[PDB]
Amino acid sequence: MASRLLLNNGAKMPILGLGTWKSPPGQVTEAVKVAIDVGYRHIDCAHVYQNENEVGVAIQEKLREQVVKREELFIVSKLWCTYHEKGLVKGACQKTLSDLKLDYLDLYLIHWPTGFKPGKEFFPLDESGNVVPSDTNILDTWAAMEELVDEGLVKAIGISNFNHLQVEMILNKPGLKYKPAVNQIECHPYLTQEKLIQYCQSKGIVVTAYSPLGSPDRPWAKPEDPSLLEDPRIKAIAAKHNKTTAQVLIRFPMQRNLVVIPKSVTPERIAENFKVFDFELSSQDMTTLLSYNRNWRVCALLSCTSHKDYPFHEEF
Ligand SMILES: NC(=O)c1ccc[n+]([C@@H]2O[C@H](COP(=O)([O-])OP(=O)(O)OC[C@H]3O[C@@H](n4cnc5c(N)ncnc54)[C@H](OP(=O)(O)O)[C@@H]3O)[C@@H](O)[C@H]2O)c1
Ligand SMILES: O=C(O)COc1cc(F)ccc1C(=S)NCc1ccc(Br)cc1F
Repeated sequence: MASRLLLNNGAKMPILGLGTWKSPPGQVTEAVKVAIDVGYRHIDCAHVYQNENEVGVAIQEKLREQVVKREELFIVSKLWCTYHEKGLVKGACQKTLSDLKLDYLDLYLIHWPTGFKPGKEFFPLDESGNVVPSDTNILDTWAAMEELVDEGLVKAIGISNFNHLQVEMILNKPGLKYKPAVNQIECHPYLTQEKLIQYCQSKGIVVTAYSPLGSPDRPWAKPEDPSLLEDPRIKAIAAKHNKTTAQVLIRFPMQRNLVVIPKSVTPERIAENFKVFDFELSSQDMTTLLSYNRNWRVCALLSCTSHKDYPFHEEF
């Protein structure tokens, strides 16, 4: 199929990108270099991952080497929860731009819908371990994001981990100037997100699927959690196509018209994950993979469940 999807701003976003959460600073530079060489043109970043400077070094080297031109790359970062206050949004964006060594971002996302107390700590906690919320509401944060488009810092703005009521709040904002281009959410065969995806797609919002392999390096993994990569039913579908299970898990969201951003720092796996354009899962394989849904979420956090804007109390 097409390798890019059209956003509501007229820009084309590559459907496969490289994730960078948990990529150590001493390895992410090489990872990104190898990815660009092999053909990736979309990199998913965030300030909170604490490695944007090192991503930036990789991007600059490949621009300087003339392997790629800036306009061919699609670089995404995210506004952290401690910067939801209207006056802090621009500064947070500029810090990211400085670390990545760029003069504009292609897409800037609100990372989570919940605002936290501003400060140096990414997760400010109270004396009993609850996250300290800020009194900012998401509509005011959105207005600040829209000003970054007008100022030329970012080409498109979007959201991440927003449920459908939270998306609706933005779409019904008085004076809405730029609709969200993308909603980046957790999506894989154990959390298929049919309802939320259909909602978003109906509204012309592109969905990006994160943790498509089930994030087996997540820091809070437990020894007897489910493993997608070792699910024997998925292994059988892979075997039938002579692909790896990872390749099947990456191709899956592509055929649902989603963008997908697997993470790897391993050069062989970076190349393997890119070889997904030469095969098709059947309708039958797609429906079967959808049937494996268990509403199991990698990305959730108990310390934040008391926040009024925590997204996962809703059905979708
Ligand atoms: N918006 C948000 O809230 C949100 C939250 C979570 C994730 N994200 C984004 O989504 C990206 C992807 O999600 P994720 O990092 O949670 O995990 P993921 O991409 O589902 O899985 C990463 C794990 O899979 C391993 N892996 C990669 N390709 C493989 C292959 N071909 N065979 C076997 N193992 C393979 C990686 O190993 P190696 O690295 O050792 O090779 C790593 O341990 C993140 O990096 C981040 O950019 C955004
Ligand atoms: O968030 C990422 O992209 C990947 O995850 C993270 C990435 C980081 F670099 C630091 C913490 C997280 C965590 S703990 N994310 C879980 C989480 C954070 C805030 C809220 Br509201 C709910 C929630 F579930």
